[PDB]
Amino acid sequence: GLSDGEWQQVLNVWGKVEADIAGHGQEVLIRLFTGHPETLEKFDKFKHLKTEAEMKASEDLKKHGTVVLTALGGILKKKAAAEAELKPLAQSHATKHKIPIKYLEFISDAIIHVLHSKHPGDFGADAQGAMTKALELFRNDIAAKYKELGFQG
Amino acid sequence: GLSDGEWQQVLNVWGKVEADIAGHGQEVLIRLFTGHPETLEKFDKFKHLKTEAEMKASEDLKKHGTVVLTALGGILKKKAAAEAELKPLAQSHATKHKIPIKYLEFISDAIIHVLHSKHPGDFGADAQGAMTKALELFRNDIAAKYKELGFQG
Ligand code: HEM
Ligand code: HEM
Repeated sequence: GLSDGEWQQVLNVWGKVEADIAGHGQEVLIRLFTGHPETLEKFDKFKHLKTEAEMKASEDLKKHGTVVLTALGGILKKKAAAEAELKPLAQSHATKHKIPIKYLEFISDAIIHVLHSKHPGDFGADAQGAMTKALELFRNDIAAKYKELGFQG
Repeated sequence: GLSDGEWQQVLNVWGKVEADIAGHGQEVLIRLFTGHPETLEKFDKFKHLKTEAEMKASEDLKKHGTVVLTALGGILKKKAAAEAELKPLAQSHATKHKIPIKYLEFISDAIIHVLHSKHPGDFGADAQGAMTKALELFRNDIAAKYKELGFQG
């Protein structure tokens, strides 16, 4: 995992990418296609390009580079936000409170029960299965962070 | 993980929790502490709480329930958002474009390369390391989705 400052670093440098996304996207695809020409075969629009000069002149390749870095930007920003919610919890519950994963399971079961009890009409089998999985993913994500922090169980 | 359908069911029920969060939080903690007294032992600040009546009368247990469910809501909402960005990309790159993980490694290195070339003074070792790690997590996250989809990346 990344630390808090490392995630902010990622976001800061993506700010610079977005300030000139056309140029960044061009240079990234050109670096890819020249360093690793076998990757060009995947692109039915680009594979005919042979030289870096041709790649720089391609309007299609510039557009795609922007598509790619836009999508990656969103992925990174939303991953960082998710980790910003999870990390503080993992940190306190591993280091100060010392809460085993099993106990997170117990509270998960309690949540599921209270939901089913209070909202039987809106928390049928499909919903209940979805929440079960969501809380399991949450526990697995916390467990991994625990391990990094030197807290096992 | 979950589908977008399953994340929607999760987020929909969570709106009903938010509607009446204090009661939900109280009932979750009481269910937990009553089923699992060992969990109550972890709350040195709730050691005065011996019976259901006392738990129900506690200012601070009610406030804590709300803190817990508000934090979990944020974790779930931001996790769902992160997944909703990553899943479509994994899906197309697995099923349609058939992009090996190795090629995702190549573009990752290209990104790092271009960032260093364009921001030589700003993108030093520590920032490069942060970005290296974030792209590795991105690739691992894709890989996990590839497997769900039956694609060998
Ligand atoms: C950072 C990594 C990547 C991101 C964020 C990214 C993103 C995207 C996006 C947003 C699209 C358009 C929508 C879609 O089909 O999903 C796309 C299309 C595509 N991607 Fe990727 N991609 C990445 C890596 C790769 C790599 C390494 C390859 C091949 C070596 C590749 C091959 C393709 C192909 C062939 C298309 C369809 C292009 C077209 O016909 O217009 N992608 N990519
Ligand atoms: C869904 C699971 C959980 C969430 C979202 C959660 C959230 C929180 C939050 C937001 C705080 C306040 C800030 C902090 O210290 O990190 C907190 C404190 C705390 N939590 Fe949790 N928690 C969860 C599960 C548990 C479980 C299962 C236990 C114990 C068995 C536990 C024990 C504690 C303790 C002891 C504190 C400190 C209370 C104090 O003395 O003020 N947590 N938790």
